[PDB]
Amino acid sequence: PAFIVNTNVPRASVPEGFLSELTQQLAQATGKPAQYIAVHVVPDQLMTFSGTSDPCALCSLHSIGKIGGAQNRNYSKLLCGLLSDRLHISPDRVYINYYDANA
Amino acid sequence: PAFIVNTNVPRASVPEGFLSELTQQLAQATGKPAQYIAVHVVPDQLMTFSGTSDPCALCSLHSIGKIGGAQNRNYSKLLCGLLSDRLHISPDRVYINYYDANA
Amino acid sequence: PAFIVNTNVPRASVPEGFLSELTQQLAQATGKPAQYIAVHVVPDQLMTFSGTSDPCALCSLHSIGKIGGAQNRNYSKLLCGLLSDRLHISPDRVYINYYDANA
Repeated sequence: PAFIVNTNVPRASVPEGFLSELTQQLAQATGKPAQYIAVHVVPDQLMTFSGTSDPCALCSLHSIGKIGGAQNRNYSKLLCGLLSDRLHISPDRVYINYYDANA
Repeated sequence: PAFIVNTNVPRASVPEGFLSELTQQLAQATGKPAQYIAVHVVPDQLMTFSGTSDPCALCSLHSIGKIGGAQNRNYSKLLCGLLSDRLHISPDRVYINYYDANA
Repeated sequence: PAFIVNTNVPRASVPEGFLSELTQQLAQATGKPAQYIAVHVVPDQLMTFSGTSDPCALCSLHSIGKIGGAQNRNYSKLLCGLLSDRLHISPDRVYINYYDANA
């Protein structure tokens, strides 16, 4: 699958090893080997979310299958927590859309 | 909903207050409170449109519902006009795709 | 149609004339006049692909029709080869998704 993150936090607030960590995390969460994963992080964006430009993140995960409700819940929790902790965004400001990359 | 704008106009040609204005506009147009809106503007892009790299904009609006034909018309008019006026792009060079964010 | 390319190769590794070339290529491949084509190239991205941050490219082609299997094959070959040659990415590191822009 492919995980895209669009964020208004500065490029310098992104830790060394963040793309590697996130990559390993998705590999754990999805049960897919790192070989089937792509991560794309885009910092320094001009964005408003729920009315303000406080730190936020619009993300999307694209898979070649339909994710189930339990997976959605488990992915969002894991992914929002990772993003809020490492990039310091309030959990309620990280939004994730799931797309059936082949549907 | 979420409105994404990809444009080749420079970051400095984007006015102070543009994200706030656009945000308020979408809130008016859609009847949704600013709380349910996200705007993402990406300037300085390398893009050609109808063959040239004259100023242009590729945008997409993502909603959790199907937009009707009258809404599409009303959204495009309002949104293209706002973008052409504030960012100085010819109206025929602003393209908007509508996605049913949950379909 | 619209062809989007997200790549981790530097902006300076992108040749003068690349957007014009790619544009003409899509016009040839699809049988559509340059007027119906848009190209968007985004370099300098933070991305991992199959586990590493070696040069790669995540792309998507959006059309107002369903592409057939022969077209997919023909588009991928042409497009991956163009991208690998001009931007120096290993062919197995260029991924292209096809979307029915109006479906």
